[PDB]
Amino acid sequence: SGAIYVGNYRVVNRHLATHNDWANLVWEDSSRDLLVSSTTAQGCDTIARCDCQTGVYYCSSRRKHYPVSFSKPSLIFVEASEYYPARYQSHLMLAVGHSEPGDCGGILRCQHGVVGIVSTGGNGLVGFADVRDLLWLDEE
Ligand SMILES: [Zn+2]
Repeated sequence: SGAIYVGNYRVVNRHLATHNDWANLVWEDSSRDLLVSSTTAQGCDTIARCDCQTGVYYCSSRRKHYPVSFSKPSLIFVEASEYYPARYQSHLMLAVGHSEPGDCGGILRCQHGVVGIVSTGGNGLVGFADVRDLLWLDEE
């Protein structure tokens, strides 16, 4: 589990979105596994605006933050998980690391702020849903 709180936005994995998230929906995209809902309270997370490929992510299944190199946000074939079939997922970045379903929502951060959240796992890779192209999170 986990979310990003930026401005009056809450960013979660689409597959973990709550009724309240859907009842306050701003934007959602199944192909990215992202959903954004509106918040009453100001969030303080800063979204990275950069093309970093090194950062640190939180892995709830190990109670650890791991430094990782990660790939460029891309359209990748993801094998079936407990929450999605085998499919193509867009705006996805991979690293070598541990990721189990419960780890979805863990933050990947770089020197510029939050890069994205854990979205995929398996076969020794961790996949992150990028948010750095969502420039509107910074405004409105
Ligand atoms: Zn960065």
